[PDB]
Amino acid sequence: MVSQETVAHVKDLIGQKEVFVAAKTYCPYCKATLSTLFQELNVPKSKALVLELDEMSNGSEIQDALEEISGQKTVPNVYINGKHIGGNSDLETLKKNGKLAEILKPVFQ
Repeated sequence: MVSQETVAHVKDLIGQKEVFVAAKTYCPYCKATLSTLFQELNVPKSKALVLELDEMSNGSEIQDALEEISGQKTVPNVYINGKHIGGNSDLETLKKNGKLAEILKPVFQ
């Protein structure tokens, strides 16, 4: 599957920035999620780490580690403040809930 070291490293990647997105290119909802965060909600890009897994030689193991970490198998896979948000549908739910703006409030502080 994936090693504990890969899992740790991917967790480390996740917690480096206020907003983490594991995405792929040619991924409609990855684009949606990135646009929501960065264009609609003006999340500072300097406060985000966006990985494009299919642009990375280790993208596949990162994805497996992400699944080991959350059980989520799909991209985009969003963490905010090191905590799992989920995919685009979750993000949209939180966006609509108003909960996302609360969740993001620190990213702007």
